[PDB]
Amino acid sequence: GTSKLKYVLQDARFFLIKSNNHENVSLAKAKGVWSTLPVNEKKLNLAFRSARSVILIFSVRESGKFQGFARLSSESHHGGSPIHWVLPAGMSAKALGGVFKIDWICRRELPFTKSAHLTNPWNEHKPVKIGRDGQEIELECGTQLCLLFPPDESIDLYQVIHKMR
Ligand SMILES: CNc1ncnc2c1ncn2[C@@H]1O[C@H](CO)[C@@H](O)[C@H]1O
Repeated sequence: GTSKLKYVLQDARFFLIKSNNHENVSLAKAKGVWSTLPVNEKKLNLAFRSARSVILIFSVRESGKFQGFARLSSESHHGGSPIHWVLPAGMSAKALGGVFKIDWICRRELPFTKSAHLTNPWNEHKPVKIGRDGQEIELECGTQLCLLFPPDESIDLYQVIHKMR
């Protein structure tokens, strides 16, 4: 069903993540971690303290799809297992040095063709697929986008809920 999912998303904040490659999203799905550039890292840390849930919605560039969504379980932390990210041209490992822990809510894909009716007020009412890495998605648009994803029957939101309050 969708009731625990709606509960997790209630009063959540949503951010679009644009990965330049599939490799890093696969790593994030396997290891439960994400890193972003310093400008976005600061925004996510602020959001983590402000809301009951912060949701990252992932899209690999040129894939025409979202690859899933996850909830931040921590602020960014440096000084751990150095993650073997595939680095785009012009990006350091120190730039991706902040590592957020994430709990996946849905690891299934959603094609952009299925979200064409959703626009994001925080990005000039452009279709929600459009946005730079880190673009915040307004609550109602983000909730509806997350609810469009196919259910992921492999995930039990019980332990995710157990970390909220
Ligand atoms: C692990 N983290 C990441 N992996 C791959 N691409 C990323 C990324 N974080 C940001 N990017 C993208 O890299 C671009 C800059 O080269 C940004 O505009 C994002 O779209």
